[PDB]
Amino acid sequence: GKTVLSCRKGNGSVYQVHGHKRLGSAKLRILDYAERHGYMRGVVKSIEHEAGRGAALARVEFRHPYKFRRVKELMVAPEGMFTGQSVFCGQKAPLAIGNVLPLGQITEGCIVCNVEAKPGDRGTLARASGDYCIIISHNHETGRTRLKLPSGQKKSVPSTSRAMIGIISGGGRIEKPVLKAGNSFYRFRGKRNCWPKVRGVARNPVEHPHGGGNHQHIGHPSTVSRHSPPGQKVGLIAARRTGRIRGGKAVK
RNA sequence: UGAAAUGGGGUGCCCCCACCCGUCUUGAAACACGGACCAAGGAGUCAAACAGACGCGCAAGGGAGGAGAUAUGGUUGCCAGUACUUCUCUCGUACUGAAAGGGAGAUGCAAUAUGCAUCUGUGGUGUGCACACGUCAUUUGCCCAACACCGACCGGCCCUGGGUUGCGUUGGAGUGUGCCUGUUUGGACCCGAAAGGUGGUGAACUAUGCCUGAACAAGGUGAAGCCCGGGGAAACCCAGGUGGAGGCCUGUAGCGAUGCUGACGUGCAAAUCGCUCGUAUGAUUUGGGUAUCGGAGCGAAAGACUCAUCGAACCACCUAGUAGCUGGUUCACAUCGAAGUUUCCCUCAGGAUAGCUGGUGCUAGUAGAAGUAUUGUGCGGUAAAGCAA
RNA sequence: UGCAAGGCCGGAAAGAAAAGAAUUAGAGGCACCAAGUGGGCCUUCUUCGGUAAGCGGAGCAGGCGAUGCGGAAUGAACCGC
RNA sequence: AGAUGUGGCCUGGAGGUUAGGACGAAGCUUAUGGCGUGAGCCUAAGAUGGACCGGCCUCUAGUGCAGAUCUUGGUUGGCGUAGCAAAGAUCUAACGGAGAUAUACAACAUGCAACGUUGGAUACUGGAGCGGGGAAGGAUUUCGUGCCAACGGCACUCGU
RNA sequence: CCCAACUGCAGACCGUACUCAUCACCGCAUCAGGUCCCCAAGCAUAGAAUGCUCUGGUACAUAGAGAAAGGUACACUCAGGGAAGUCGGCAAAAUAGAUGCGUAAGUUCGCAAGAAGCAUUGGCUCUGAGGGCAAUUGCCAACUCAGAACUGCUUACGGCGGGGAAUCCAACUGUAUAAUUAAAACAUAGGUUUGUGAUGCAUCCAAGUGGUGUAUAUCGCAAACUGAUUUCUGCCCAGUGCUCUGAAUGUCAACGUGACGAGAUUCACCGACGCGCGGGUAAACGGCGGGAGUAACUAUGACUCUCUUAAGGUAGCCAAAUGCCUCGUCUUCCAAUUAGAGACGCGCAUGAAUGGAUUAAUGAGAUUCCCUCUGUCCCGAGUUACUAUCUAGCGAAACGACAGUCAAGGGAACGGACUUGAAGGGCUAAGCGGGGAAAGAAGACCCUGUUGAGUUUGACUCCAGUCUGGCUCUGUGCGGCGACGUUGCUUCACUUAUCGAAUGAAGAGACCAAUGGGCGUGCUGUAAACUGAACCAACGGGUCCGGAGUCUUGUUUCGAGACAUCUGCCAGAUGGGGAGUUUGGCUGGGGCGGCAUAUCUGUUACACGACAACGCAGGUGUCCUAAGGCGAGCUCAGUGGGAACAGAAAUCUCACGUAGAACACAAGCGUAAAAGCUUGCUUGAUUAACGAUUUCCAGUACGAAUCGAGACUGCGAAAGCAAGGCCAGCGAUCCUUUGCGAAGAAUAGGAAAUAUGAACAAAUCAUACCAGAGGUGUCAGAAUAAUUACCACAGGGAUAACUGGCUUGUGGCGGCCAAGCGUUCAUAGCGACGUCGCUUUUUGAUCCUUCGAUGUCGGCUCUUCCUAACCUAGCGCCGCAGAAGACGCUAAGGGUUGGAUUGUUCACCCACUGACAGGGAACGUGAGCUGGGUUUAGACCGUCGUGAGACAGGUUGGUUUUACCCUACUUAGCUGGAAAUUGCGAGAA
RNA sequence: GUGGUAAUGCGCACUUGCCAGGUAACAAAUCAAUCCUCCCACGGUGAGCUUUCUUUUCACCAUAAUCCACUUGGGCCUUUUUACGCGUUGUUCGGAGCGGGGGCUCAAGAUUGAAAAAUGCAGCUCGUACUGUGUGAGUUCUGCGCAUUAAAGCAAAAACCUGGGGUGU
Repeated sequence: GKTVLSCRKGNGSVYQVHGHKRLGSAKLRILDYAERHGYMRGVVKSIEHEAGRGAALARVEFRHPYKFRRVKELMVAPEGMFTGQSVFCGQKAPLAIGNVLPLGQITEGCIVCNVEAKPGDRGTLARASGDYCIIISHNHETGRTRLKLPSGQKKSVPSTSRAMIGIISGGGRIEKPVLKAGNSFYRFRGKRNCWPKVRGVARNPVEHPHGGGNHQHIGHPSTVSRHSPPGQKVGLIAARRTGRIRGGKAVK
């Protein structure tokens, strides 16, 4: 029959990021010679809001290390980062909220956000509003640093990786009930075409494996194998557990 | 020499007779289906393989095909024909075995794991045109064709002289062509599907996202914050204003489309109209641009929608798709004239097969005659009877 | 020289008497090619299932189907033909 | 149902043969008869036609129609019938125009209805307009003169 | 050369009309549909509502005459009653603006709410209050509100809510089947679960250093389920899924390795994910029991026992949209209640995110009562515009074999035509909807077809995707385990292949020097932060070199690294995500059942043979080295007399014993010194040269059988008997597979040696010829699961669902006889056991007509007919005193009701009445209506199914088209005519 | 280049060598409200009505671009110090400088002139000359944004502009 809707999102026709009103990507400053052997000092020129992001971004204005010009970097602001602040980024940079240190220089148990999982990555992780890592221990022989992240899993990043001290801006967002279909409207408007979402048992059998009839019901177990082909994987994909978690929630 | 007369023709009438055609059908005048009129079109063809009738040539031989050669090395043409030709090719004269291989006459003598001689001859027997010599239709002779019973001989396989086996022989009958009928495949007598396949065109209708513009009369209710006063030991609690919140209410435009099961229902209209009704600051309505489409698109999900087409669009093609199914199938007269049963089939609306039927016949016109008697001789367990067997 | 068989050669042959003691619009026999049909239905008599049926299923035959014509006012099949 | 026969009827053509025709060929029409059981043939008449064509033997095929919800063209009864009923509606005078005031012992009883423009009357739209300007789409519909064949489902003298 | 104010010259290209719509565009057209933007007057009024009007623009939509019925309406009214109408208050009426007072239960405290309800309102003449400005005083604008006196109402434009008591469902706004469904369905907020740290999860993609979520980073992204709040979410991990291990040693492919052999071939071992084993998981798919006894009357069973499961439905809830029985039972509502509400619960078949229970507000959702109101109704009547009607102009289509009056008969069983009768003069205008089994559309229902299509899965057959193994990519060094110096594997340290990332490839490494080659580590600045500036060298040294270290066995840098998510091929597992196709037949329609599909005995079967049914009564797929073969001896079932225990029944004995026994089995037939029984010896149950024949039949095959000829035999003295057990017990082509063709000889292929691999020859291998086996049971022999209510096509009345026809079991109605009832007395009135009929208002049975179509329940309306008579008329009879009534006769002229509940027909109750009789007319009556029911597409529940989906269960919503033709009928005109038009053919109530 | 304590005023140069920032650039509701429309007031010209009434009813009364020289609202400076005071219809503000005096600047106007009456309109005269020329209801231009609910925070770039630095030196 017809192709499932989870497969049609894979074309990217209507379902792409909207992202027009967005300001561009948010990254840490480039890793330079100064970044590695010293620190570069900028100043926070503003704090604003991407459409479709829950955090709060920052235009931080460094001076160009080489030519005569002034470069503006856009990074995800920590919690108490205020306009006019001076942000230090580099190896010599002191340990303070918003400064960016190489993650091997930071104490033992510090709170860290916006980590880069690869030394030059300009940060990929702990970037979502309110989220932070916890760096655990530095391994001085192998040159690694172990840290938990937000999902509870504990990873090991090469300690030349950089990091930004302090939790991410937004906080909450989630703790507040939406209350109406209406507030969910511009919710995703800045994000994607995710919504509203018809559940599978309602739609006809061509379109979905759940597409049954007399009584809305799946008719066959909803847990699906890992090796199931696209258009078949639907519902709970290789579930180890199912139903209420009564005690436990081991990190997934 | 104008007429008379018989026949044919026309129109009306009387007595009488008389259901509407084609069709499927056990059964049609049917309340079974096609059917207003006419003109002009309109359906067993062409090709190939095989066969049997019938016409023709030739005959243990027949016949080419392709090409060549000249009259023609000519002629606008009549000539793309006719005339001519061979070694070959091919169907035959011989068949048999899985194959290696083998491979056919008669008579006499005669029995020799290849016997020997002769060569004017049906291998023998029964039945059998014509002919011949007789006889009162028929005796004998030879018997042609042909039917039947046998033997011999060739090939296979055999038992131990015998069994059998071939689409074998036993003084050849083929071959070429015409024509007809019947199989067969091809569009295949003509018209007819729901479908299937390759390749293109569509988001002007409509689904959804995005860029950038536009729009929402008049009222009702009266959230936060703010201002004044009152109460209280405190904490806080009461009252009057202001303020103008909401996928809030009434109500235009707008966007919709509930009820009349109203009008209309060969319309104003291939979905419209009238009053009534839903919502009308929001998940709102809307213009232009732009993005995602065919086993795919998009979907607040109804199999919705994708240009009057959607449980798989549109266009051209494969495609005159296949149909055991429905419909049609155009001149006359004459001689004849059925079947719905048997057996087998994924067979039961169909076929093949025997039967019924026609055509061509062959054969010495009473033969091997009979849906019937009589005589003789066999067979039998129904009707009746019996339960005192 | 009995019996089996294939013959040969002779014999006779109301060509089948008499007894009711046959009859025939009795040319026998063989062959090739091929069509249509393979839904039937009705009736005397026999007949099975059914309460029965203008029901269902057979037997021996005759009809309609395919065929009118005369008759039973009318009727596929009855009666006569 | 089916099989076959015919010195058996018709049709377009090819090989032959024998004829016809401007003194009238094919075609066409007829209460035109004659012949054949029949398909059909043949003659007569045309106050039809205007140039081709018949018989007979043989060959040949895109060769014979009443029926397919057959194809195409035409016609036809139904029938001067259904109907031409949303958006209120027109009236009068003078002038235009072929469209009249149209007559073999007065005028009505014997030329009906309808058209345009101007003036007057009455009425509708009722500023979310049968008001004035643009996009999409159309592309000469705009404008003046002439004009009424067809076209504006009635009518025009008016008109896109 | 720049700047400033002037001046001089030049200023190109394309569109430009008109239209933007009741005529300029799209809708076949000048079509009541659709189509973006701008400007927008006066008065009433809250006003862009609605009504009228000045500017602008129009009089174009075919008209005229005009009182028929019937209609349509953006038109009204109605005495008395007031929902009795009806499926149902459908439609209409009703309510109504503003101001003041007033306002319930319930509640998420927001509402409910305009709840409900009461009252005021005009006109006129006055009065008060509400301000600005200028220097207490002076001058002025624009409106609103309140109060009073007088006076009036015919309650009087437009516009503008009826309201209340409850149940079911969804929380709400929203979306949603363009053109039959607007809902309870979808969405939603809220809840939960699953995958996932980027070399990732989901996933597009034929393919790439390809693409999407991702401009992202667990408060994220992806995939499901549930559907606000409140209150809760119980038990089951056996099954099917998903998943996790290792202590998972079984099994599975290729490669890899080794061995016999001349070799192909062959064999052994090694060999992953998966499967198996072992766990986990239900807000994964789902599931959640029976029987008996027992308490001081009875009834119930807290309580015992018992069977049994993975667990035995917990909290709740209910004849509810889920309850068959069922119109459940009780209470309430009403005169009356198949409806509604509240209860009850052994619940056919309620139940917990397949969500349970509640739930204020909300609803073009479903239902029931109440007030108000009414032409819905009793019961209809009058008026209006536009029609129809007549006219002027214009002018179609549907349809059409031919046609058109009936009754009865038969017929294809429901005629316009035929048969026998009764009507019938012709032509016409408006109506009407009985008929033309009227018109539309090659029945959509049903069956059939060796036709499909959409979906589903545990079908058959495969394909992508995902995973897994091997080789490869693929390098270097010291080693460790193995194997027979080499090689398999492998730890670790490396870096150039390769992979991941970043950067404008922007500063690597070294100098600090070895296992190399021929102090510190590139270093002005900061140490919580709280917005300044920095460029195009100053300068030093001899135009160069510094300032600004030099060097390069060389990567742009970082991470990983010979690994895998790298590359390619080979190999397996998974795999409805996707493809192709299939999903027997017969059949008193199909389905379910059966087997009448291949078959054997008796019967039907009609004294040869043959003969049907889903006719009757039974069998077959096997069993037997003896139950086969043979010779010999014997006699069986049973009965009777007699014999220790010992009897009805043990064993012995005698007599009788026509088979009454037996023979593997169904049945039939046959058999007595046997064909039975006992016993002996045995393998005729082998081979049998291609013999013939029967049975079925086409005179084909198969199966089975009969008669033979040959070989070697068995038993018997012998004659003879035996090639299985008589007769049912079974199998094509192709393919696979086994047996026979031993050795030896032949001077040559013969009488006698099996042939082939085709240029020869050997040994393998393969094949051939002959006879057997592996099997098709649908048995003359395909390889095969579902659903369609989203459905399609070709046809069928060869075949179901209506009517009609035959039949009448069944239903209904009646007769005959007379056992008995009736205290008595068969028959006043009844009438058993029997028995004979009728009717066609029941249901069957059949399948004759109709499938290129006869509109398929009930009510309303309307007419007519029948009589088996309820009332009405007349009468007989009685267990008839009267009154009331029973039974019967003639008789169908007349009459036969108002309601509650139900879609109902049927049924029940209320009420009236002289009575509330039973029926027919295509189960009369849909171009007459209505559309509640059934019978579609949407949707919910229960039960069933893994699933799509089903249900003759429940529920809500779901288009009702055409008449102008012919006849009929109802009225309305014209007009001939007696030889019924002519003949002159002549008849006087 | 140059004045003012200052907000900033006045008209030798070049700067797209380079850099930095602005304009372009987007935003509810309430209140006030521009052009303009309507209505009223004043009264000039013609017309309508007239039996009666109506100092009456109707129409018109206009000034384009361009360029010159008091009011309202905001930002700000100096001065005197304020901790209760200023202010809106309105949810405010101040020692990080309220209020008062005096000033600077910006936005929207008003006013007087250039254009410009030579035009337009109406009336009238014998195809001409003359005559005439509001504290009201609407109104989105504007005040007005770091500006709306917001798990919604509301495009970008040419082109221009000023400055930094420099050139002139």
